[PDB]
Amino acid sequence: AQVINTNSLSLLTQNNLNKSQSALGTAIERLSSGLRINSAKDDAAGQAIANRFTANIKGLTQASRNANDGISIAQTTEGALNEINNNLQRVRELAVQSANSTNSQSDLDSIQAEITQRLNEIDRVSGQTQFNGVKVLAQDNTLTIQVGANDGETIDIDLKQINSQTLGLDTLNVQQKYKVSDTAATVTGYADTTIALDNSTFKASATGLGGTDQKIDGDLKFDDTTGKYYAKVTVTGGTGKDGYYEVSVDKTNGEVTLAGGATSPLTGGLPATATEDVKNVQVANADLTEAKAALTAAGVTGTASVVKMSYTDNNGKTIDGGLAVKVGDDYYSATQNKDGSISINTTKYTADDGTSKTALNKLGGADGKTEVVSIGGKTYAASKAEGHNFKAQPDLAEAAATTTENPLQKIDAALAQVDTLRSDLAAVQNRFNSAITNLGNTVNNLTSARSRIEDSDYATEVSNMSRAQILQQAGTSVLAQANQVPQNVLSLLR
Repeated sequence: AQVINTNSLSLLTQNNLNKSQSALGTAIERLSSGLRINSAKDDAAGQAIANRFTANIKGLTQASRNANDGISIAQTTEGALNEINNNLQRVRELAVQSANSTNSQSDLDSIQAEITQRLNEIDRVSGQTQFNGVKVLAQDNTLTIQVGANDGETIDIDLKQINSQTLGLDTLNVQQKYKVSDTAATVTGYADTTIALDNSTFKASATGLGGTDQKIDGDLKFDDTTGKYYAKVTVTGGTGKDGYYEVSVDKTNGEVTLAGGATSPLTGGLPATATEDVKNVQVANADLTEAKAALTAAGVTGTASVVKMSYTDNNGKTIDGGLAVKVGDDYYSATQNKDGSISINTTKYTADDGTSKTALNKLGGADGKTEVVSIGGKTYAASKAEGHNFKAQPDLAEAAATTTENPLQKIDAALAQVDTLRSDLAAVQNRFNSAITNLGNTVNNLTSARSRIEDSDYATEVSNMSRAQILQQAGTSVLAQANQVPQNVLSLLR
């Protein structure tokens, strides 16, 4: 007998209902996550896009940061410029004062001194102000700021290299040259050189003394008044050949030799003046060993001379200066060393076309005493060439020579350039904000849009699921009782 199936059949619909009980399960699943490709969202692709739109907002939060960064850049750059503008504005005033014939050259030099700091600070700002590494004022560059979610939908900012060169104010000078004069400065002193002394040759010429051995004891006494060399000679066996004798020095190598061939010792022995116990040869600084050597290096043909400088101004006042190695007409800024030697001053910059080089420092410039230096084919100033790596920062301008014509005109021009650029940066701040208000406006709708699509239980929805839980709960519960009955009835056959 198979009653099992007949009843089971009836129980099978019950099971179908258990499948409906299973629906409740899927329903419970719903309440967990939300919308899925299970039965609710067939258009997975559509919603995939939605998630992606949210994702786009994710990229847009980051874009908000980016654009923000852009804005920060605008304010930082515009900020840097505010400083430059102030500086320039300061210049204008100086330019106005310069046009007053009452101001002496000196006064003009003071004005210029300020103007120089001005231009210098400017340059400092130019290649030193930055934002996250990027030197904002260092070069022209159109920063494309990504604000859209697609190619082409961007907002670009404009960066421009501002500096005394581009601004064409690098050579803004309002000085007037002085009248240079010179006086022959006969410096009095001696300096030791590296020339070694070869005392071995002495006995070779001192044979004129006789005995067994003629040798100098210790060191030779240089005489700083006649350049003569003297020495103590202990001639063994030389009746009365003991004392001091004069010795010749072969300047070319140091060989020392019996001077004048004196047979008898000097009346007095050693002249007091001969105090310099030398180990190496003394040189008459007057010959400018060093000075001339350097000049030769540079290809200077003109003979050199030591002169003291004197500058005259429009009011007959004459101010004295340092030492200067005159060559025909050119004046080099030299200095006297500790012992008396005279050495030319040098710049000591860094590279011109590779390798480290050094040039001498001449006197000149817009005033007449500015230290100018010749590097390559340009004449720079001592200061500006000082440790300036020409390989990293090539393009530079030469020293100011003449008065700038139409100062005020050029000055305004420079500022015109500044503001015209500034307006852009600023403009972008508002375009950026617009984009923010644009996207921002969309964001609110978007969140909503997708929220109306994605299924979730808050108020209107939850109610349906709550009732569903208890309802269904009674489904399984009640069906359990309704199920007990049939299973019992079956075995009533008595």
